[PDB]
Amino acid sequence: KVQTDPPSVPICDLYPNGVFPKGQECEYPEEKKALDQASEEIWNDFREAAEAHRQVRKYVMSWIKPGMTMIEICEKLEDCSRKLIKENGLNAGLAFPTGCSLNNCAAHYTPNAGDTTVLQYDDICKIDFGTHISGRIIDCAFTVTFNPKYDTLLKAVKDATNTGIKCAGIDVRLCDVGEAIQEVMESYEVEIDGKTYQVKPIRNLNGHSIGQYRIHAGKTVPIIKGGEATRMEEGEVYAIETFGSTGKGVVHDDMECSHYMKNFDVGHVPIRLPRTKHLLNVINENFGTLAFCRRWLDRLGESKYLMALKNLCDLGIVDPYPPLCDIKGSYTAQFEHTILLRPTCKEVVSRGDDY
Ligand SMILES: Cc1cccc(-c2c[nH]nn2)c1
Ligand SMILES: [Co+2]
Ligand SMILES: [Co+2]
Repeated sequence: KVQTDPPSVPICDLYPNGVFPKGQECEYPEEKKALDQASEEIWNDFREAAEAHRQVRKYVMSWIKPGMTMIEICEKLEDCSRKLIKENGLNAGLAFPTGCSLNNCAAHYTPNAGDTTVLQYDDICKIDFGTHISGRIIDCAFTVTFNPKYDTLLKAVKDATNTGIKCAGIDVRLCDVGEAIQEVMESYEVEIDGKTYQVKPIRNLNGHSIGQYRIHAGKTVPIIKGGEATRMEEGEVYAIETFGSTGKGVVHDDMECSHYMKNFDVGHVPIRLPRTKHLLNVINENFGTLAFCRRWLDRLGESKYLMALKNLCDLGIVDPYPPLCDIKGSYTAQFEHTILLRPTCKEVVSRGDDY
């Protein structure tokens, strides 16, 4: 059919043949084609997830306004996301919680139950959310502002991210991507409220390889010089994301934790403790190795689960991912796209008309 104003028509119902739009195809900076065609169903899954992502974010940009609580923004975004991705257990759904980190906080912040935070006119909000089909995760994010005073900061980071995307490729050394991203990032200077800053990358934050049902596969893409010389390989999927800040350029754990994720390497652990055993079963059935938040547990009817959750974390079965913020008073911005290192080319599968 044809998608409605407020999204409601699943992406699979808009492409009856099962073939989904490709993202932007670029050349790296027959045989290799047969190989590409061999994993076509995989690429296709990534695309379906991206189309869901592109329509969801365009919807968000249409109504996100200061005055709304952070919980309303996330629940409205997630509702639409579940609809378009046509959530089906672990076969299709949300890959991780809706990040909406504010101001000096760069990532991993999503409201828990009872959070009364309200989006403000001067807020710099990072919307980071993902969708997946068969575990093929699409990690893509953008920054939201209402005050044009951040325009230059946003452009700086957007330009740095697209620079990282362009420098990415097969045999490209990872430290060369980080060196490039920083050089562009620091080529920007901004003025916010009578003070000037040279945008700086958040050195302890970075891009990452993506694996099936594993948001952070194992390889990291730095956004500053001095990284590993490890190379990007053929067929890998990468999340290219950069963060710009007017602070120290370093983030630290802060505020209450809302993000949690099962340790991908841990195996079966028999638990006799009633509540802890139940919570783990719920995580395995609903999220598997995909990240989740406390709101997604409340949603499923769970209550009195914090202690059980803490046990799982203490056991090393679940890992907490608290908000990562720069110093108080600073501003941070982010832009992220997922790219596929296909044999015949480089596809920025999450690319949209928006960014
Ligand atoms: C490990 C972990 C937990 C929660 C969210 C992310 C994330 C979001 N965008 N990129 N990475 C990663
Ligand atoms: Co992300
Ligand atoms: Co990411």
